[PDB]
Amino acid sequence: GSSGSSGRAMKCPYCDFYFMKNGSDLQRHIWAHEGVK
Ligand SMILES: [Zn+2]
Repeated sequence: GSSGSSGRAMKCPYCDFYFMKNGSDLQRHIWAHEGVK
């Protein structure tokens, strides 16, 4: 890790997908993992 630590986004609980720190826009991606419309 030579570079400088910066930008620590959140990691999806289902898959290894990163999204905005905290936002209701992510949850959507979650419900999708299950089978929501
Ligand atoms: Zn995911």
